[PDB]
Amino acid sequence: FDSTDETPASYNLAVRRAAPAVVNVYNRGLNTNSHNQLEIRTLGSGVIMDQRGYIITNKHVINDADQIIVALQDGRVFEALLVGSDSLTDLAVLKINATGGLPTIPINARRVPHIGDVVLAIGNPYNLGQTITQGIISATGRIGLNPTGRQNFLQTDASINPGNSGGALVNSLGELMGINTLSFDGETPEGIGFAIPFQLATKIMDKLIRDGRVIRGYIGIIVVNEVSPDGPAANAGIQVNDLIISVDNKPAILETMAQVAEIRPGSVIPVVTLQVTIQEYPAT
Amino acid sequence: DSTDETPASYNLAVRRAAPAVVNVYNRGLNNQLEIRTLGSGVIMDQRGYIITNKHVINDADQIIVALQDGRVFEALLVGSDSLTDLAVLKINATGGLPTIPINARRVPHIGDVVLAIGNPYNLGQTITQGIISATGRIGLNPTGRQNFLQTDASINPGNSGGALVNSLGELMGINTLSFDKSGETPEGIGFAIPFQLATKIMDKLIRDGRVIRGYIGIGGREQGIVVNEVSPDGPAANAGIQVNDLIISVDNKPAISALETMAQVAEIRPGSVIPVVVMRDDKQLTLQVTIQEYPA
Amino acid sequence: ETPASYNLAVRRAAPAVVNVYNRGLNQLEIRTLGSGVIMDQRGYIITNKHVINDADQIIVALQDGRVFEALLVGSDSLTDLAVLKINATGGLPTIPINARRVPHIGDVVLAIGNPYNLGQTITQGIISATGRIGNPTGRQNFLQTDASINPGNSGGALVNSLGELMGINTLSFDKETPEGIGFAIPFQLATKIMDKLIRDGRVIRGYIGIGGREIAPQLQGIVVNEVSPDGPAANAGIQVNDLIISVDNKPAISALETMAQVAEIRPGSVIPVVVMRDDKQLTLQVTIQEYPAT
Repeated sequence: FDSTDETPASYNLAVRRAAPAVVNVYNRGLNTNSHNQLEIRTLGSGVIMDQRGYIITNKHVINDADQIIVALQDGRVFEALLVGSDSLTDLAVLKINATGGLPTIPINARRVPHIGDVVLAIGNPYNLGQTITQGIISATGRIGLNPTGRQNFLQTDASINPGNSGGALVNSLGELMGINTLSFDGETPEGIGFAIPFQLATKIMDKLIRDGRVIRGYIGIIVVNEVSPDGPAANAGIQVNDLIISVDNKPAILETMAQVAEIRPGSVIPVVTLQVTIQEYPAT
Repeated sequence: DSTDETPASYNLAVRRAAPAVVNVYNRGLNNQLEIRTLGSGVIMDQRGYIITNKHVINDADQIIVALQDGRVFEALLVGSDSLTDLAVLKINATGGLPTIPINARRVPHIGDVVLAIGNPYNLGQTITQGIISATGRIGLNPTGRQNFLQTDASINPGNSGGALVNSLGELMGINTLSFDKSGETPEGIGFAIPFQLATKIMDKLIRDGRVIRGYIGIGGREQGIVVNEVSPDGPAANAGIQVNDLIISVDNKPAISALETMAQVAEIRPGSVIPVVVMRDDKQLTLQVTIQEYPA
Repeated sequence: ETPASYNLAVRRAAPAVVNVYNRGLNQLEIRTLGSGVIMDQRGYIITNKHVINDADQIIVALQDGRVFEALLVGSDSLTDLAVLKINATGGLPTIPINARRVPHIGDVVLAIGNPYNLGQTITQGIISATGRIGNPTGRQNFLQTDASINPGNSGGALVNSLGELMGINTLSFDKETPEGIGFAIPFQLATKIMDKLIRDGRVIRGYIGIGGREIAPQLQGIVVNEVSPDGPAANAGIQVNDLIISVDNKPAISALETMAQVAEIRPGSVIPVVVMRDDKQLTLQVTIQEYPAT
């Protein structure tokens, strides 16, 4: 046989498209226990989401950093500014100030990820250097390890390790599917990892870039059991034991809270007819 | 503009097969039903016959079965086979059921892409991907001639009794065992019961409340097969076979390997009369033995 | 309608991957086992050195049933490679090899070996990275892969979907439990070392006695950090902190590229070496030695 003319099956195309835009993130801290030497306390990855130099990573990668270093595959190194974070989704946004343009992750807003889709994880596991691993989408809408939390996760069996956090999960076309965030863990679980779906990542990134934080609408309270003191809920004369069937002209069928969360603070909305003005929820 | 291109996917396989893979819940009283174990199962036919692993349903006071579509049933145990670790369940369903695509013509090849479908850690239905790594594996234990398919598709607690399928959604096997022994954390080594073998065991369980195999009362090692032990009052004992004599062939089939022979004896229906050539004192003798059913 | 499959690569390459057994008398007990690859018809086999170290007897078993006693042709601990030789009256399967093929990150690969002595196993993954060190020796230059690798895969093949040899599975990252991080020796390096081992019984390497590292972009070249005492470099008067700009009439652009060039130089050769000391170009003459024994 002669295989010189033949062509090896490969996802190199997806790699050439996406990899240049995935970065190594280093959380550096002053060792105040010793002699203030600068040490890496956490490392992870990030994704360059647009030419202006806005980068997505996990909040847990950059927590407690005294300094955040971003390294590109082309060799460039930057001090990164923390634009904002959001602990509810474990997302964070960084900004780098490169004069020269920079590569961006391919993003197809119309693409719907499907269970069974081939995916590639791109990150800096154990600081070995950028590493590409292959798996499939194993499941969708998972919510992750922690019970509830109102989180929607893609599950994947692409091998994921400390250092992958904040990095890209893409398909065979190089399109961003999600941000790798979490590995499931007497046995040791094999091939169970979680990513924030890209639709959600882009949504939170835009909010963080705009307000420096994620502003969520708040009600202050489907049967009611507790009404927050002096909250938008308490107002409009809402009662303990009160019952609600509709909100903002929608069926009260978790779904309600995701709906209210997007609602801008200041807007007024009828319920049961009690009239409530939505206000900003303070997470701290 | 990748916008008009098509992503590599195994979604097709998932759509065909996944609806037919179920969550199996083992309840044990202590007046309240409590999950003592959980695993997966595959709907084989429209009747509502389901395949799972025995270890999953062992000592279950009540067996609940849950479908991806939302329906929940209480299953009854048709039968279970200790050797192959298989068990069959029955649920009385209305409006019919989804079933696992089966192709008896399909010969699994090493290198074929496969998907494992199951309920790892009760997370919910999970799909993982790998290939067929080998076939005919004895598994973790040399004994038992398991004839497992080996795969590097990720298998975890909760995958037991669940389906392994190819890129066409066709059942390749039943996920059963993971390699966990050294220290060393083994990576990508799991075992499935091949679908052909799994079908046979099922039918024999639906027909009889058990699996009937041929017994010949012999314990031997590997050309010929030495007889280390001769089960007392067994088929071979009655035939007068002695310890330390070499067996050349059984039922007109040469005994090159001990594993293949013990597989052949199981197949022979109890009561069958067969030839058994042996070498004793450098002599050849063809005895006549009557097969009996393998003791409980 | 045919299932997606890499069986072709399996049917092409797997026959040429053998089970390798290292035995010693604690009579003969198996002290280690791994895999190996049949490279050419003459019966030369490649494997890792750490698989066949301190073997009283080396057994090689093929997938077609044949079993041989292997002769140890040579080994090289710097690259952890070793060559076996078996004598077969019948023809031998050989590993498919394409010298022109350039491995790319993202290429689908199969690992073929004998993990835990279960029998020949095939696992699937991709090429995760290239040019990976480890190992400060800087003499291994691994391909990284996520095809499941376990004890027993060592010495076995990493091939692409065409059955073409990509590399020799050598290492598993062990530093929680790391998942999907294994390393293989690239076939180009494997072949180079094989032919050398077969030819000389060992890998004959030139040596200058210097610990050096290229700088980031001042003249470019290799900075001398250490100077092995009584080594060729020390004798010729090279010092720590001078910059090597040329070695044997070739530009010193890359520490790795130069180190590969020094290795090719026959011991005893007297070569020009141009360095930078105090912004002055100096030309020193070193006599190459053979690389020190492990």
